[PDB]
Amino acid sequence: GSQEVRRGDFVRNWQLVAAVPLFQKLGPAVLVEIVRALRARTVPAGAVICRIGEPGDRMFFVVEGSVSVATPNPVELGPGAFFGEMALISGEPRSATVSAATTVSLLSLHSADFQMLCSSSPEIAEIFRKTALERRGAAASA
Repeated sequence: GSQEVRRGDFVRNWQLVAAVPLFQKLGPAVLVEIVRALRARTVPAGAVICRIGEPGDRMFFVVEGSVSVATPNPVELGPGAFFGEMALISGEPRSATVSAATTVSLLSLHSADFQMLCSSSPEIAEIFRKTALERRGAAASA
């Protein structure tokens, strides 16, 4: 039926998640649950992480490898690079195609997980909304 899988990058995933700012105002139990709700997946070279204008409702973090961003310029991200916050912000469309330039490894995180913990904790919803309202208030560019 169902089964479990060990974890070695648990620490790297803890820092990856704990590295997230939107999760900086989160708790340890929430971070632990989030990390435990994270799904580690190996992305081979050529494998696309996310398509263009994806259904903003999932997060992904890079642990090892170099990912690229489909844009008007060659955007490449190294290890420890995270992305998907925007989706967790307002389920916005990626607005670009993310693919692994080589044997990269990242972990996915269904936005449902964040919504579950956000719904579970009112403080997280308040802090999340506050940051979301502040972030939405004015984007960051230039």
